[PDB]
Amino acid sequence: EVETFAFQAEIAQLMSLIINTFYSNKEIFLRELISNSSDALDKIRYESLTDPSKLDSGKELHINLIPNKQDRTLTIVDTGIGMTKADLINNAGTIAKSGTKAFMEALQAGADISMIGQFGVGFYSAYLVAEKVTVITKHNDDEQYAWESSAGGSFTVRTDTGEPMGRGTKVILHLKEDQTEYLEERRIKEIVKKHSQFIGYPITLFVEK
Amino acid sequence: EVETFAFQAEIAQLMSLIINTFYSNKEIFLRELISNSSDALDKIRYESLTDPSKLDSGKELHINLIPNKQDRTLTIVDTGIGMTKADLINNAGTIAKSGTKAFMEALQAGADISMIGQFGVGFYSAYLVAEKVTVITKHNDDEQYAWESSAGGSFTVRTDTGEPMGRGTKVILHLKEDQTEYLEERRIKEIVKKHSQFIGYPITLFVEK
Ligand SMILES: O=c1[nH]nc(-c2cc(Br)c(O)cc2O)n1-c1ccccc1F
Ligand SMILES: O=c1[nH]nc(-c2cc(Br)c(O)cc2O)n1-c1ccccc1F
Repeated sequence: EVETFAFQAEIAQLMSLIINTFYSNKEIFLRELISNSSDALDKIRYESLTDPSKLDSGKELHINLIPNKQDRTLTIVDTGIGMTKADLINNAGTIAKSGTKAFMEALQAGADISMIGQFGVGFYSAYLVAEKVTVITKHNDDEQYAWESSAGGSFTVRTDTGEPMGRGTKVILHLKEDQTEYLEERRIKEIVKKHSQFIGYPITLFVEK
Repeated sequence: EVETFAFQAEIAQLMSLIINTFYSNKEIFLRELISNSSDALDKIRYESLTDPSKLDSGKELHINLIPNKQDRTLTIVDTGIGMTKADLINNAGTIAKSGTKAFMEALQAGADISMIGQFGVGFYSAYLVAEKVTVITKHNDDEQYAWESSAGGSFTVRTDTGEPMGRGTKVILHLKEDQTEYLEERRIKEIVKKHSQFIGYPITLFVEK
């Protein structure tokens, strides 16, 4: 049922760096996840031009931001192309090994953490605000899977028999106790306006209560 | 045999806007092309994680900048994934319609031309400095093709008979007479340092002669 995998040494080092480096501009995690969501939506939209049946799993191409103060979670949902089990095992669809190597070299040369997305490892900026990240995903060519990691050098992959999503990716951020500002409506609106104003897909910020 | 194609209407409008709008900050074209090269390199790097044989066409993942004052050309070469004939043609079709339309709307609302890359049409910033653009490309699943356009609403596609490149994309900018500063070593170095200082792949600026 649950398979446990060790992260390669470079990715584990990047995750420890993201967690342990003092860096106040944490809000960039949201631009990074929305950017990944936009890329995944572009991929399914492209594939649908030659094969319209690729949208049988859902025609709407959108991004939803779901805060939950009770669970202390911020969920980013997209109806993009999704990820296969193999993509999840490939460090949640990243070029994590070569990307980390190049990003560490850039940091040593004076680059800042906000440039993480240029190295194909933008997803890991989620650990600036989350103690645990759960990735629920459904690709047309595979079953629905749940990827999960609290860092610490390992991640798990299991088949998600739960609520079917049709197609796409759900990123569930289990926020650190001191990062609850990212659950507030006015904070999320401010970040979206600042860093993701020209995203080519509708972004819906859900209300609570 | 040369095939002639019409640009998607919105791209033809964007190209005329890029060519006719007064905009002094032309140097941003380099950042956009290097960004495209970086994305294409990410794609081949990702694909090789599951299939290492995808690097049989070349293991080195890099970007080369080649100025030629004699030919008045600036060439951007990458060893990325490359483009098939279908991609090469269809990139200028219906897929680019929304991003182009959204960019032209953003411009009407006060956005500036330098934001082109946020709309997935950064390639067309090449027409800020070039009177003609030639794109030589080689994808693992197809033959080598040459795309070309001097704008005016059409582009051509033909099989390339010149140097086979193994794998990747070559963007040849036939510079406007008044844009020859982009052939000078100190100008290219200054632009790379300013806009593309921390790319995930090595950038080599070739010396002339
Ligand atoms: O493809 C695909 N599918 N899905 C996906 C995702 C992921 C993530 Br981490 C997130 O957050 C979201 C999403 O949507 N994708 C991608 C994109 C971009 C990059 C890389 C990759 F993997
Ligand atoms: O994929 C692929 N392959 N190749 C390519 C290219 C292009 C261009 Br325009 C340039 O300049 C460069 C390169 O390299 N690609 C891409 C990227 C980005 C975007 C879109 C697309 F198509």
